[PDB]
Amino acid sequence: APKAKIVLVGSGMIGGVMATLIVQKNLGDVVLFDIVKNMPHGKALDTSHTNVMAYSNCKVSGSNTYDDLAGADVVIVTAGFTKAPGKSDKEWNRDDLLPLNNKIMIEIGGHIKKNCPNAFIIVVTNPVDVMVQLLHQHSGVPKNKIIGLGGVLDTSRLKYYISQKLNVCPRDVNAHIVGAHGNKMVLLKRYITVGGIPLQEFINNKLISDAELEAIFDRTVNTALEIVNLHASPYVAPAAAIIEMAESYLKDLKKVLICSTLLEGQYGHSDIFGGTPVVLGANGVEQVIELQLNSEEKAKFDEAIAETKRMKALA
Amino acid sequence: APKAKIVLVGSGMIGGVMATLIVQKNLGDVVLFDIVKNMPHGKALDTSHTNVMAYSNCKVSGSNTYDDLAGADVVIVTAGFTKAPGKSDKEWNRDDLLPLNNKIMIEIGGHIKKNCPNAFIIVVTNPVDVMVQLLHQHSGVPKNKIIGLGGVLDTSRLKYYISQKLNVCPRDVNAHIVGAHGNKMVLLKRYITVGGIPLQEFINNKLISDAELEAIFDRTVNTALEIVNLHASPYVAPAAAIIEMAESYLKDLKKVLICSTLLEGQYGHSDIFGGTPVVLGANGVEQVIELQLNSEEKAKFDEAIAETKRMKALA
Amino acid sequence: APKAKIVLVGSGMIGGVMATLIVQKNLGDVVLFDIVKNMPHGKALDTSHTNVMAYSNCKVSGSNTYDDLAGADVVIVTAGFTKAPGKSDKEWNRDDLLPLNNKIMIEIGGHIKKNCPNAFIIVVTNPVDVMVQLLHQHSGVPKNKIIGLGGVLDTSRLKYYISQKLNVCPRDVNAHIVGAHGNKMVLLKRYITVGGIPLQEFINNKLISDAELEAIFDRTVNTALEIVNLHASPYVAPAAAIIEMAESYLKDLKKVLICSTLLEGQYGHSDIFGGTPVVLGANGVEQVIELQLNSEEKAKFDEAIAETKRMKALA
Amino acid sequence: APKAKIVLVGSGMIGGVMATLIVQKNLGDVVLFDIVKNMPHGKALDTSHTNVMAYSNCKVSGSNTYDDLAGADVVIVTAGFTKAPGKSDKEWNRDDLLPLNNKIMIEIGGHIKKNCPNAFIIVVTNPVDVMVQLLHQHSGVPKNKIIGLGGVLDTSRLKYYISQKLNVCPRDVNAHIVGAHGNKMVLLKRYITVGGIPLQEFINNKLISDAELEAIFDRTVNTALEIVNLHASPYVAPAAAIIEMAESYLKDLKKVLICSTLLEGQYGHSDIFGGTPVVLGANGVEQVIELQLNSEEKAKFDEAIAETKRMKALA
Ligand SMILES: NC(=O)C1=CN([C@@H]2O[C@H](COP(=O)(O)OP(=O)(O)OC[C@H]3O[C@@H](n4cnc5c(N)ncnc54)[C@H](O)[C@@H]3O)[C@@H](O)[C@H]2O)C=CC1
Ligand SMILES: NC(=O)C1=CN([C@@H]2O[C@H](COP(=O)(O)OP(=O)(O)OC[C@H]3O[C@@H](n4cnc5c(N)ncnc54)[C@H](O)[C@@H]3O)[C@@H](O)[C@H]2O)C=CC1
Ligand SMILES: NC(=O)C1=CN([C@@H]2O[C@H](COP(=O)(O)OP(=O)(O)OC[C@H]3O[C@@H](n4cnc5c(N)ncnc54)[C@H](O)[C@@H]3O)[C@@H](O)[C@H]2O)C=CC1
Ligand SMILES: NC(=O)C1=CN([C@@H]2O[C@H](COP(=O)(O)OP(=O)(O)OC[C@H]3O[C@@H](n4cnc5c(N)ncnc54)[C@H](O)[C@@H]3O)[C@@H](O)[C@H]2O)C=CC1
Ligand SMILES: O=C(O)c1conc1O
Ligand SMILES: O=C(O)c1conc1O
Ligand SMILES: O=C(O)c1conc1O
Ligand SMILES: O=C(O)c1conc1O
Repeated sequence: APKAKIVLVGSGMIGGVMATLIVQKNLGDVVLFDIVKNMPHGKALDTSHTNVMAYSNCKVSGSNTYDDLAGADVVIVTAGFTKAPGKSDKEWNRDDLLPLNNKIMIEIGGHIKKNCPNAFIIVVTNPVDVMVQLLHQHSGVPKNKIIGLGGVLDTSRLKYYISQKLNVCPRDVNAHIVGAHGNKMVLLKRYITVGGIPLQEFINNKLISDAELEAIFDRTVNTALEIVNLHASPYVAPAAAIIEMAESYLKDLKKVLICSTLLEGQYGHSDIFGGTPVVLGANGVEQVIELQLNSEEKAKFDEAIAETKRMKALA
Repeated sequence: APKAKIVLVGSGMIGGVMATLIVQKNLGDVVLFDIVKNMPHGKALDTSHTNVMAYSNCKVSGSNTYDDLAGADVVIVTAGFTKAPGKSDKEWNRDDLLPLNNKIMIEIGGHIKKNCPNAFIIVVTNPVDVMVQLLHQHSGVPKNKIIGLGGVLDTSRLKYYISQKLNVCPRDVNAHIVGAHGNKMVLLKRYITVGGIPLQEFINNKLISDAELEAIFDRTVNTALEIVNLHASPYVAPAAAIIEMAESYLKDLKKVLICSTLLEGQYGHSDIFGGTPVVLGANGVEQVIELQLNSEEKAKFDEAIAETKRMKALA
Repeated sequence: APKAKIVLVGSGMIGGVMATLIVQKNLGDVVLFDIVKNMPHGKALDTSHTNVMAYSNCKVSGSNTYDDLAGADVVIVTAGFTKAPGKSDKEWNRDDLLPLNNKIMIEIGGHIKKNCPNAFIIVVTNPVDVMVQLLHQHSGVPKNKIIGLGGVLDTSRLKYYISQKLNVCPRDVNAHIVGAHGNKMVLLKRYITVGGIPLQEFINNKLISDAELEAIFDRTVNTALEIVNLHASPYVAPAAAIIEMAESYLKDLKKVLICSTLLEGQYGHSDIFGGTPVVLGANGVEQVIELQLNSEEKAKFDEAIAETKRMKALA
Repeated sequence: APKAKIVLVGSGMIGGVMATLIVQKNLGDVVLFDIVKNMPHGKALDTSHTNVMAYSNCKVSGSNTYDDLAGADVVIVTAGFTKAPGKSDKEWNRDDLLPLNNKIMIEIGGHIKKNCPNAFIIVVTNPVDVMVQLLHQHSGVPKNKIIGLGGVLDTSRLKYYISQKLNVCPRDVNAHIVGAHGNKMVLLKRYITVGGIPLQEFINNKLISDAELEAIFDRTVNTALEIVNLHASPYVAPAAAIIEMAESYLKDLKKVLICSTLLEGQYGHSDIFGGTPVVLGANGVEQVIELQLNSEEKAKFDEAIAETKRMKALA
């Protein structure tokens, strides 16, 4: 009334799961855009039939034309590469995707500016904290209308691994990972809760040890690598994390979700994007929340921002 | 496969909303039992038609016969009175319901013992922390198979009021109220979080003040009174809280939910029921969680248990 | 984005269930309006707390002021009486509600015209086929923006009773009841299907007999009477039927649902409202579907319209 | 209570979407089994993290060991090949998959018989009407405990294409395709309804023509080919169709769904599996529904069964 229009700029693995979940949730009409001929039309057709099983009514259409961005309410950008040519799975690193994806953001930004300047934008392409700011600058959208994927996905892993050890519902574990999405991500032990209760209480009771937590932290940071080596660059959880973000915006839920956003003095940083809890609703990024970090935690945050800055320079 | 059987012992205001929500969620077959002739059959019939609108397949039937408890998987007890004869709305107090509801629990316990000794039991009738233990003793069920409603409902109010002030999604506020359901309920300021973040951070930032919180605490304790005076003994939120508990059991969610349970040394107390976080799954009460309270917080907990003990003596 | 505003003009039994279901489905902000002081504020408060259990974010507020209609996207009218003073339960008839509810529609129509002329309106108050046209004329809204409750509720009963006999999922039975909501409702045996298959096939196979169907038809027509005598004027299924209608409009589902709508030559009738399948989406009543009735079926339809005309004259 | 165990025998494209949808719906614990080393463990890990976003609690684990079938409640078989080596996309035919998949069913049947003889089985591998009977014979399960995918998927396409032309909710179109899943599938024009109304009424009103329907029928039969040529052997709708079937069994919905089942005289056929409407609930295939086909329709059904028989002979 009237349905939102959601344009998926990139119709690969993450794009396909996102289209599926949108139909399941009846969130809006979908366009699967890509540079590859024919493929998005085929995925769209397959996905469109699920409206019957789902009791939904969302159109799903394919596109090879940039001007189909016209009228978009939400734009989700996964366009680019997942690995660098020559690299083995063992040496997979998000940093190596910098030279491959830079110009793709510039091109997409020009089309957004021309076709849908009032859309809400979610950037996924890696390295995400660099790419999101590049797209912000080239699309011209307000700072409250663009974010990057990172923390919702990283914390889903940390939350899940802890919930399995303690035998509680996964969503009952809450946790914060900040700064950047990548190997310098900052995992904040002090801000973990289980059922709203400080995790330290469960450590005091010998229900989970400090050593067990250290191993879970290392597993969290290396999850994408672990999967890439067993199967492929992950796509199912990434997709689910992006849809939780888009849903909060579309339905005005005002959920607190950790995403990459423009910093204007928080943590001592300006003129750069970084991961922090934000509130997402009808007005986009409605609130940027600054965690009251200690000096040891701030020092790790600074390390993460330094890495985004280094790659920003090379783009 | 095969559907669970859920017997609502009491088919009044809370019973009706529970039957409605069960059909909405397709949770199982429902029996609305009551001593009043004809009424439960009428409510059951009305409710049964919603299977069509809901795409569900749950039977809903009325009953005036105790032996329909046979085969029950979950039994939810709301039977009793909501106010004491002679009392004005202004002097409404849960304690005054003690003489009115005592024998009703004994009678129901004998029927459970005979008809469905392996069922999971949820007690609602007031004063709840007294009635639940009375039913435990007369039904003979194991301590992991019976709980009382309190904390899920009380914290929903505290969580909601804070979420409105801060403009975030209601379920993003987490909070703990313990000891007993009633005027001595213990509201734990130290264990409030917003998006997993300590509420004290939002107080430090002047987003919510200490004085505003004190007013919200008083409102929480007096909510039932506030509504009773405007309309009636509350029924919609109570119903929703009970169904969240029953759902966690039926689907093995393992949610951490604050409920009245048998204490065996936690907080220094034994041989009595009191409100504390528990884990609810396929095996019933799978874990009893003891909050590591300070001495000031323990002193308030002791006051709440003393009140349950006082009424236990008068029953 | 931004949430719809849904004003419930009337906060009694049906109003309360509607507010509950809206929060469960996260459909929009709710206003419970009524002439009774204090009561809607109490129901609103109780209902608002369920946002926590439901993972929703819908405001629920009470009102005793007509100008709170300002900005409404959907208006649902249940205001009026459910029984006539002096009548016994046994002699309960919707026709007797004509003198009691006539002026209430005129008053509400003037407030809609002034405050929210672009809202979508659903009328429930009895006798519904008369009241809906009265409100259409006094509110000034376009014919595609107002409908009355009838067929979704009446067919839910017929569909349910047949599904129980044949042991299939309730929503798998489809059926049509047309003309008017009341004792002259027209039940169309020829248009019943089970799993998309003509019901006559199941009759040929002795899975259900013609005599069994006649008894089910009589039960359908007399359901409200059956419940009224056991309990009260029904409210849970009515509420669920209204929300299915409002949901189809809000989410642009384009469901085919039988409702009371302005006839402009269909079935040979003009200048009156009557029950027929319609398509509900973003544009309101998007299509009015005319069943290709035979002469025997048309004769019954004519009887139903004659009754609406008779009462229209007495209003 | 306790959760169902669902073993996906085959962890390729359809297996991955099924695991995702199971977690979304909280249907049960999942095992992704496959002969490929490492891959199912990687997909399982990725998928497991979505429990957080979904508010679910389903384990998802990978397997390369047949004995992990032990304790299975539902077994879903997609193991095999999707295309024949040497064939171009243009000459893709399900019949060519007969020599490639025959022994795989025999092997899996022996493991089911040994490990989970009381499980409910859904067969997907092509040619499906042949493979399902082969697995029935080698697994030893009762005829009410095994079915094949076909009609739910084929009719989703027909239902969807018609709903787009008429502009109504997709699930409001009902339709029957029977006999076999493949190029001889039987599309029954006489059994199409829209909102429970005979499609012929919409043809009489010039809302859709006979010629338009012929083109939609041809598109339905050739959909898999259309997609295969644009992208790949379809996987998203197939997955959704299988989960609707498994869900009806697990939750005792008793939905009428068209599937491949053992015929014992229906349509004049015995000792073979073929597509027809069935009722799926707690007891498996609870009812086999025989459509009262005319002689022209029966002649097409006979053509479809002849093809299954021909390939059965070559296996
Ligand atoms: N930020 C995060 O937490 C995560 C980020 N990522 C990143 O997301 C991206 C997508 O991953 P997948 O979907 O698995 O990759 P994928 O390779 O399956 O899909 C990417 C698609 O982009 C298309 N493409 C290239 N240029 C385009 C253009 N100009 N316009 C539209 N489409 C274009 C390609 O043809 C391809 O279909 C990668 O860069 C990955 O590193 C992935 C997971 C998580
Ligand atoms: N524990 C908690 O957080 C809360 C507890 N309560 C308590 O729940 C109870 C129910 O409240 P409502 O449903 O609003 O009251 P209600 O008065 O509308 O319904 C109670 C029903 O119990 C029936 N009943 C009496 N004896 C019975 C018996 N032997 N077997 C079966 N039914 C019997 C009555 O006829 C009546 O229909 C009250 O005691 C209330 O104080 C209410 C809200 C919250
Ligand atoms: N069309 C249908 O298929 C059905 C129609 N109905 C009709 O719906 C109506 C409502 O039924 P219930 O909710 O059970 O009745 P109810 O009596 O519980 O509630 C009606 C409310 O309207 C209020 N009211 C009176 N004048 C008003 C005004 N000017 N503005 C706002 N509120 C006003 C009353 O104070 C009362 O709270 C009845 O007329 C009933 O006959 C009921 C069921 C089905
Ligand atoms: N019945 C129907 O309506 C439809 C049937 N189909 C059929 O479903 C099958 C699966 O299709 P997709 O998932 O797209 O194919 P896919 O090729 O992506 O996956 C099949 C998987 O089976 C595995 N496999 C081989 N032998 C196995 C064994 N002994 N045990 C366990 N796994 C084994 C392979 O390694 C592969 O991962 C195909 O035969 C296809 O033709 C596909 C769609 C619809
Ligand atoms: O973290 C992940 O899962 C990722 C997969 O591809 N790029 C990533 O960053
Ligand atoms: O807290 C409430 O809402 C209650 C209503 O009736 N008894 C109660 O305890
Ligand atoms: O049909 C029903 O259920 C009704 C209840 O109150 N008025 C009605 O028409
Ligand atoms: O019908 C389809 O979609 C199919 C895909 O792979 N085999 C099939 O039969």
